[PDB]
Amino acid sequence: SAAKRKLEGELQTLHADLDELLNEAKNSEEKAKKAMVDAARLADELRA
Amino acid sequence: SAAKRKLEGELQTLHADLDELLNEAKNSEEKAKKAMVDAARLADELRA
Repeated sequence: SAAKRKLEGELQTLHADLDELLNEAKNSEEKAKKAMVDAARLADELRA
Repeated sequence: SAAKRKLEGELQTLHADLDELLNEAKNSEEKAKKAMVDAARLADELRA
């Protein structure tokens, strides 16, 4: 009954840190897709 | 005791899963570091 209090308290925090670190991971992911579409268009101009 | 082994089991996964997802952003952001630096190989050539 003691360790369940110490564990369930920590899991409720670490599940909240899942929410913010997943949000940055998507936000880190969309920078890569913004980079390549910038890389592709500048590749088009160098042909142009 | 049955309530502990459920709770510590879930704590085993998500603490590893947050370690899993944080690897994925590093895998993602290093692709952005790959996708950016080769554009500079294209960018300097056009600027020349």
